[PDB]
Amino acid sequence: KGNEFEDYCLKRELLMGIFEMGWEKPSPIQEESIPIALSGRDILARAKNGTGKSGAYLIPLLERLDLKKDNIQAMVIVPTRELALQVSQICIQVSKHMGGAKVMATTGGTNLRDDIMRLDDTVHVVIATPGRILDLIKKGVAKVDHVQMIVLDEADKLLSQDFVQIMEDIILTLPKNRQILLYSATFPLSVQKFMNSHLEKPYEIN
Ligand SMILES: [Zn+2]
Repeated sequence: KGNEFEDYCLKRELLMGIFEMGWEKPSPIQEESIPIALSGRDILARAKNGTGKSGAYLIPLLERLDLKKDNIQAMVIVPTRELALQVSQICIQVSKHMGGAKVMATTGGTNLRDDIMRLDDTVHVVIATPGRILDLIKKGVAKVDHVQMIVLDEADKLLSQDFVQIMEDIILTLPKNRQILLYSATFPLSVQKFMNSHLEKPYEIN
């Protein structure tokens, strides 16, 4: 076994959401990564650009949430507002039966003012573009002292010269031992460096 969703120790309410996406059986990326991410181990995974592997990290991300705590517990970083919305919609659909999971997308698109206000209400999962979330963190609006997991989706684009420093600053505000799941089409030096610096005994997937 190990190629079926119910073989991964997932909440029944979460399984319902998964299947309602049309995901009957786990893809190879979800099969290899879900059990490992669930165990808490850092991951570096090769995957094509797009929302293809969204489920691979959204499922363990959602499974780990404790909806009894109203603090932001997970973060997903993406390079564009477009991907942020696609991933957020999927996340909202998959967690629809979990009983109150709150997702929030915040990027250069949505005006800052409204997002500040929105962060006054409970938010469990923040999906965002580099600059916007760093801004919200520095302003003290996005409290991330409970972030237990952070995902870098398209790490090569997020670690380009224009964002690398912003990513570095983000990581610095999170709890020291936060779980890091990294997904990227390519593994340039910039990704290798960031990985050596912050990931702990990461499980790799080519
Ligand atoms: Zn339903």
